[PDB]
Amino acid sequence: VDFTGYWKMLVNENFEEYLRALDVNVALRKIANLLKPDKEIVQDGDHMIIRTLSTFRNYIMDFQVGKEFEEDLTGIDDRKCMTTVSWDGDKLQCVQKGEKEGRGWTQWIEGDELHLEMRVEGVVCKQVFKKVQHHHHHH
Ligand SMILES: CC1=C(/C=C/C(C)=C/C=C/C(C)=C/CO)C(C)(C)CCC1
Repeated sequence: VDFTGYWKMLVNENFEEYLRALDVNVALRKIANLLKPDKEIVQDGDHMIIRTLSTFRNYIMDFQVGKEFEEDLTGIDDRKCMTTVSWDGDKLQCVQKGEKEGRGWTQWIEGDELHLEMRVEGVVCKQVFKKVQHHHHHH
């Protein structure tokens, strides 16, 4: 699988409960729930960049698959985790070790869809994005 591309959000299921389990404050949850971020992904060998792009703020991941790293979640819940993203067949599995139990996510492709299941403390949020071709500049 190659995740490289630009992807536009189609659905975002149960995001409020995911953010509440991360202790994101009420005012920021109100803002965040309205956002429909894009994903811009570049898979360059095992060097993976996943840019979560929104009109409010972006969240940038930039890591090596298979190598644990210190993930700085400033702008989300302002925690840090020891995070590992690994291949599991055609799926990408992420474990975010830290204060919250069961924190991580799974990402995969079906057809023209990027599927992303985010988890923390037994809460499940499911996002689906559609592959798109009209690009625009971002930071
Ligand atoms: C709460 C919050 C946000 C949440 C971002 C999230 C939850 C990003 C998850 C990224 C993953 C799981 C990438 C793998 O594709 C953004 C920054 C949009 C805007 C500010 C408030």
